Amino acid sequence: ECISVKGRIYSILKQIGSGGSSKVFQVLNEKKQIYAIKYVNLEEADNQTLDSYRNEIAYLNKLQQHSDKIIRLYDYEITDQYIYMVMECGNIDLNSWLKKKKSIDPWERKSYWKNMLEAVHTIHQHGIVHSDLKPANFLIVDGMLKLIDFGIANQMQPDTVGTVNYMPPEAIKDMSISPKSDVWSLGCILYYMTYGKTPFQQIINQISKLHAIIDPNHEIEFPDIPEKDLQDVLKCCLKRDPKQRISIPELLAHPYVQIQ
Ligand SMILES: COc1cc(C(=O)N2CCOCC2)ccc1Nc1nc(NC2CCCCC2)c2c(C#N)c[nH]c2n1
Repeated sequence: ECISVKGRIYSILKQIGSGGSSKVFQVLNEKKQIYAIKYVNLEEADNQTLDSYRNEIAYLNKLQQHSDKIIRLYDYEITDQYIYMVMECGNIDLNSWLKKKKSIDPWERKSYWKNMLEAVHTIHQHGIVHSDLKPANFLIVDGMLKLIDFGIANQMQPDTVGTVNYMPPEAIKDMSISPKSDVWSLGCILYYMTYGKTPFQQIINQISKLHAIIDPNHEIEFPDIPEKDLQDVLKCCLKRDPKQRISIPELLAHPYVQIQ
């Protein structure tokens, strides 16, 4: 199996992921260099689905000028039937990597944290609130974390369901949402990265897992730990009132990010 894209040919190693009309492949260029290739079959997709993807490509194209914690987009080809995006290939996504791990280097957790803050900070500066952040949105490449999805396009699942653990409260209470909402979801990823579980992984019953998230008089537990700065970061990310929740520019000024 192969794929030509704006001139070049690529051997399809394997298929990383699926979703709707999309597929992601690990591939090699003619020079045994490795890459990822996203394929969208446009054959039918409502002009909402269509415009979703055009918006992703544009932002991905603009944003990578501003931060190397966004995935690279090396080249692309668009027509009425298909899309091909040639991107830098990750070693793996945070979600899969997390679930294999338990030995979680604290120096590495800290560094992945700044990684995610820079990425999300970058999209916030160009007016995007992802508002569905989760570990599967981050790729480990070069011992670094890089954001992939921007929340605009249909995200994908791995290939051999997804969660609600990372939902911000004001997301729920909104069905009768700011940059603050990504702060929540980043908190859940850090919480998970420190305590080895997300806040409400507890409640396995979804229709009420949601309750806990919405509920003020329901306390998330914060076991004391050596890094109490890290404890404090989780404490200010996971505040249910977005107005009282810490901002990204504040997070980048917090001792946990800035000392040692
Ligand atoms: C070596 O390659 C990868 C392997 C794995 C992996 O270990 N497994 C096993 C478990 O099941 C999933 C695959 C994960 C991500 C890899 N690298 C990668 N993945 C990308 N997308 C996937 C991310 C996560 C969900 C499915 C799509 C994109 C992308 C886009 N879009 C641009 N560059 C990308 N690089």
